[PDB]
Amino acid sequence: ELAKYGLPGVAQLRSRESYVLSYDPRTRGALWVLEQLRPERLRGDGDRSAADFREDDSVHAYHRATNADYRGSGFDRGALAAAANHRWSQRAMDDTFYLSNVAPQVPHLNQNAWNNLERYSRSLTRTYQNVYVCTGPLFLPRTEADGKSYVKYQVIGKNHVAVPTHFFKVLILEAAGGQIELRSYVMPNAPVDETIPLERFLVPIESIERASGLLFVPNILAR
Amino acid sequence: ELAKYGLPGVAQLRSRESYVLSYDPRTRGALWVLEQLRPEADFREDDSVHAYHRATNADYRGSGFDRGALAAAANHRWSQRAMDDTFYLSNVAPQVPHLNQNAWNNLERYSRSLTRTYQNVYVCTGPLFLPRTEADGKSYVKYQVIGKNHVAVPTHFFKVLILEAAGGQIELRSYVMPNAPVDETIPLERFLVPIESIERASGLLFVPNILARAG
Ligand SMILES: [Mg+2]
Ligand SMILES: [Mg+2]
Repeated sequence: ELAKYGLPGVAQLRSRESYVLSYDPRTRGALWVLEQLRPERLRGDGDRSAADFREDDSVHAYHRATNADYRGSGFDRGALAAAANHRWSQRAMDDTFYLSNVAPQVPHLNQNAWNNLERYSRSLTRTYQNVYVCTGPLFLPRTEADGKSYVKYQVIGKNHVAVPTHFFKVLILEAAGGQIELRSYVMPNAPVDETIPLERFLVPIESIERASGLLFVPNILAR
Repeated sequence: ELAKYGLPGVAQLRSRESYVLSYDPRTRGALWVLEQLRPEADFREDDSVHAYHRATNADYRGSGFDRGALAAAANHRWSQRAMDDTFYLSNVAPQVPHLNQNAWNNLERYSRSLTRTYQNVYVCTGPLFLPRTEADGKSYVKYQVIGKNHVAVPTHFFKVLILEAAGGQIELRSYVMPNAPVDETIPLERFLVPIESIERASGLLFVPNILARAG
């Protein structure tokens, strides 16, 4: 019936203590990572980073990023579900150090503008009933001098781990009386001036949905 | 429950009369298409795909690429409905015209001829996006996207033949061709590659019910 020998590839969801992700074996990185932030989550007893980055043995070795892929690349191991979101448990924080939760990030971005966006996201748990965060890579085309449009991204290491051109982050913010808002950001995988205000990187959710292949607003509007 | 507001992206399988496929909404193209070759329309956009992520005829028009069907129309003469389903653009990738009409057409005809010889013939076809090293020493994936909807142009295509011989023995024959004007006098056997190289590059693991493959 064509399934006799099984199908050649299906969605790879991974549920960890601190997040759920969907994994793309072609790029060797997550398609998206989903977290729920709340205030009890952000205060410690996790907050030992005595965790090291670890390859994800639940991913077939053909399609698995390793620490050796990153070494000498010039890229940081940039965690999509952030370690500091998950001080509420050591297991929760350790799970953020799986390389399936990680993408090659320009070090300036990882340390400054993206870190600021992560801190801002946590600060909103003081305001909203619930804060959900969906984070992931983008591979965005550009028009080159021949007039044609191309996607171009570096791959690093023997395992050809894809370097995203950009990153997105979608915030779902729950306030009282059933209010639901969506705020969504894109930054380039590049040094980003840390003194640029974060709301300059707001984009409409439709542009992220079109570019990423994902759908956000139908699921949320369904409640 | 983390997944309160659903999940932003799932596997997208589509069953048709003539094939099963898995659809990648980021590239706006199939990840793989699976069909059975048995001895015994115009192109339409696929309304089962969200419009944000759906290739259209306008995406191909004036692009210089042919609408290359992954499951080939000539595989599914056994039914009007089966052949019609090959003209959904979800079954289609941008193909260099010369490739579509000559060497990849010959590969498709050759695959059909194996139904003479084997008890069953299944075929898994799809795109590849293969990196290359540039003058700066670094390796890049680079591919054209065409149309308003940015339909990805594969750098290569793969075809895996799953050949069922006597005794239930399964033989795997794996081919890759560049998305380029391939010299059609080159014997098809020159495009054979080890299936592991396709699995590594594509993210796919073929025939996973075969826990221990032939030899
Ligand atoms: Mg981080
Ligand atoms: Mg056709």
